[PDB]
Amino acid sequence: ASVERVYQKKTQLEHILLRPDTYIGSVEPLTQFMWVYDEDVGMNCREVTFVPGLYKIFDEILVNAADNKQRDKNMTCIKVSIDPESNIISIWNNGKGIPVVEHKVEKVYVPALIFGQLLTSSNYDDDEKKVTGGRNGYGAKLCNIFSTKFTVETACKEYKHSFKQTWMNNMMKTSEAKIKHFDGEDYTCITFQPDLSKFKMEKLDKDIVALMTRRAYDLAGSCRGVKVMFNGKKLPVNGFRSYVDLYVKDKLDETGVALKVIHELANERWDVCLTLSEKGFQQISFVNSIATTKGGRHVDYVVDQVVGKLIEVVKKKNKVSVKPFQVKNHIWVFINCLIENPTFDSQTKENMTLQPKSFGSKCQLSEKFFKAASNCGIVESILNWVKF
Amino acid sequence: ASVERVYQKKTQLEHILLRPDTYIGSVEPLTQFMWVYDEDVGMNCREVTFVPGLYKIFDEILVNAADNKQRDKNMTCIKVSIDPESNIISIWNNGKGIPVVEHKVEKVYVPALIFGQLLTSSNYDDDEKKVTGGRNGYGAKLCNIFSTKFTVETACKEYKHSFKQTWMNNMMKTSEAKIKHFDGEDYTCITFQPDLSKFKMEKLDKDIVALMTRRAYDLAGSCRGVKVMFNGKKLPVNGFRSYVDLYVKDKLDETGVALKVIHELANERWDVCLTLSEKGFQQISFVNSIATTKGGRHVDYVVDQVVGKLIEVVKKKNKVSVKPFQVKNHIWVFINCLIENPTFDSQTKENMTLQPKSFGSKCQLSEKFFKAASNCGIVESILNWVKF
Ligand SMILES: CCCc1cc(=O)oc2c(C(=O)N3CCCc4ccccc43)c(OCCN3CCN(C)CC3)ccc12
Ligand SMILES: CCCc1cc(=O)oc2c(C(=O)N3CCCc4ccccc43)c(OCCN3CCN(C)CC3)ccc12
Ligand SMILES: Nc1ncnc2c1ncn2[C@@H]1O[C@H](COP(=O)(O)OP(=O)(O)NP(=O)(O)O)[C@@H](O)[C@H]1O
Ligand SMILES: Nc1ncnc2c1ncn2[C@@H]1O[C@H](COP(=O)(O)OP(=O)(O)NP(=O)(O)O)[C@@H](O)[C@H]1O
Ligand SMILES: [Mg+2]
Ligand SMILES: [Mg+2]
Repeated sequence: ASVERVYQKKTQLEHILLRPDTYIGSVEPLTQFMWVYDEDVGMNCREVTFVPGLYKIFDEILVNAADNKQRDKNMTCIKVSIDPESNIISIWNNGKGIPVVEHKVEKVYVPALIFGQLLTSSNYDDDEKKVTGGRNGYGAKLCNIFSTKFTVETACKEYKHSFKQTWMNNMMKTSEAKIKHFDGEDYTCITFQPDLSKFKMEKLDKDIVALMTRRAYDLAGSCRGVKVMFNGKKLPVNGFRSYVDLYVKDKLDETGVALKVIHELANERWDVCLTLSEKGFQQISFVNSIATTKGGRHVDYVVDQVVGKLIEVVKKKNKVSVKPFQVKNHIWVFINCLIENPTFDSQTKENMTLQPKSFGSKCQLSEKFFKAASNCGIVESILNWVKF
Repeated sequence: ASVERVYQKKTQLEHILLRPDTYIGSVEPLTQFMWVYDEDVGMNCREVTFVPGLYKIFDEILVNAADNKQRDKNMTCIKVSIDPESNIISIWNNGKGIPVVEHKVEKVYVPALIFGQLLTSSNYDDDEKKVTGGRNGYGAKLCNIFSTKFTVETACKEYKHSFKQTWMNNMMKTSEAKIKHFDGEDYTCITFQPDLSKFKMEKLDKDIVALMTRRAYDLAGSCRGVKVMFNGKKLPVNGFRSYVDLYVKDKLDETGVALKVIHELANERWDVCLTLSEKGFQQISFVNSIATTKGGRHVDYVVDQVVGKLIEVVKKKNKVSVKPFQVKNHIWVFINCLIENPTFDSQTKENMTLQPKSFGSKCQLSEKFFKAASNCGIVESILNWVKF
């Protein structure tokens, strides 16, 4: 092999297709137990087989829609549509559209810049302490790159125009945008056909659809003040507590007693529910409407408080040494939080790494919450084990 | 705020400094319990305060040295030097140097291309099934960018020349390389002064030095056939079992009985040790000499086999329902493996996501290993709990 064959340079766009894993996650199938929203049983925990990268390109567009609530607090609605037969996904939101105007530095229309060029974002000035999920300037381009067709439609009354542009063939082909007079209610709609060949798939199957559907339920629970519709029907979830009920309202512990679920909205930025786990530590958490499926410092921050107080309670009845990991082993925690300028160790944002001192707010759970936590069966489970 | 202030485009080099977390991990301090190699006590588990990104720029250069064993199986030695007072770290390796010749496409010297330009690698052709840790073409440039001074010295008898070039100021300044006749034993030496201001540090303190030192011990344990020296002294670790002994040889269980440690070299590519954990599930694992500190599919692959067999053993004595997570709760596993073309969800490579069918080898543990595993106290701990 010559020097030029061994030592190679790639462009950024080449690198994304060659090394998708750090951008969107694995492009190969994964089987694991997780929660999905199925057509027959609704929310349930089962083995699911799906391609992470396909989940993530959908998630990037969904979180971008949620992020628009920060740009326009008057936004009220996100509508998600998935048609497996035609292979078309659309995510629509109201509130302010994107300025339909030429960027005076980049010399292209703003929507074309931020959907068609890498490393473009409204989230690069961190002196603005924002609680958007967007941070890196990649997500929408990654969806475009992994789509055979990707259409951006946006209408912005302030600029008196609507914009529609379509990319094809993994963001490699496009054509002139359609610009028209607009004076109505603003919106943005992203419509895409995922490139299933990139994921070794023939069709959007039941498992990936059930996962994407569950993300829409997540958003109904996590994004305050935004209603979510899925395939033309409003999701009947009106806040985080009602979302948590989808997991725990009909569940019993192993002794046949209903799970006792405790809740506190500590402040606008921290919503916490807690109950007993009999399957080891479990957390369901969102940072800025991102599902932090590997957790992070926000989970540790909440859990450590509970663990500390419950250790105190057990100690007043253990006259041996009960260890924090043993207490955490019995906790199922649900957290919805808003973090200023969060950091993550990957574009997929599964693990939120920002230290609590930088969150921009605190979650100081009340003594009433801690007393309630001491009554949800965790203390009993620890004490019963102190006999062994 | 105008359109041009809100919507911004960044260059790749700008993006790395603005968003370091997905490239090198957090640039803010972290405190956590982990294993380090201290000057007073050697290997020990304690709270450590360190900046992950600084650990990682060192790790990138260390794993690059280990990777040279794949390019030249005759390599025998890596030498690591850390001087906190002068702020100089050097990592030297023998075996083949890098070709000191002009790349005919990029029109620069090969070492200058692959240490001074982003997205450059010898690991971009995946039809070669390699067991190097390098995959993405970033690591060495990331160290350069996060260094106030970064020097590459390499000597390659085949090309009859040595090369020395220095970059300064976060890879923003350099000068003409020094090219000289060379006809001796090949080597490469990377010498850098980390930009501590990027990590809000004044000096390489005891904690970061103890972590970097431990990585050198890891390499002595993980990289077959390569001796490691640290500050001029050979590390007395001669293979993976002797490395594992640093953790477990002097440890007792809570009843005062020495931990029973079982071992199998299943084949050249899989080395496994196992013992009892009393602190919840624990794994220490390496993929291609990378410390996979969040685990991955290689850990699950090994652990699931053990868990399955131990469930069988318990069942022959539990005449209630013992769950896999309960068995895993008692496992401390150590794994050193070589995986073809591994994938990870981040440049920091903490979590290896490649599915087992793609590993290029299997680890089928023997019935003798499983019998030994049934005698290391895990089964006893599970059964004792079956009484409760
Ligand atoms: C690569 C993508 C991985 C992933 C994507 C995704 O969307 O959800 C995931 C969820 C999950 O379903 N949820 C539900 C709500 C969103 C959320 C936020 C944080 C944590 C979890 C979740 C998940 O749950 C595992 C549940 N355990 C399974 C068995 N175990 C014993 C106990 C429970 C594991 C991975 C994912
Ligand atoms: C951001 C960087 C994080 C990190 C970097 C690094 O180098 O090592 C780490 C290790 C660690 O020391 N080792 C030792 C050898 C290399 C290795 C490979 C896989 C897993 C672990 C490790 C670590 O251990 C936690 C040990 N538990 C702590 C308490 N707990 C109850 C039980 C034990 C946690 C994080 C890191
Ligand atoms: N639905 C939307 N409504 C309004 N603006 C949007 C919408 N979707 C995307 N944008 C804009 O397009 C930009 C680019 O989106 P994207 O590529 O996802 O980057 P990001 O969200 O800023 N960061 P990240 O998702 O972490 O890579 C965003 O910064 C927003 O300004
Ligand atoms: N010590 C070394 N000896 C020989 N070649 C080296 C050495 N260090 C680096 N290289 C070469 O320099 C290239 C660039 O290194 P690097 O930037 O770390 O990328 P990588 O190791 O290929 N992939 P990654 O580390 O995953 O970003 C490697 O691909 C090797 O060809
Ligand atoms: Mg985004
Ligand atoms: Mg490398």
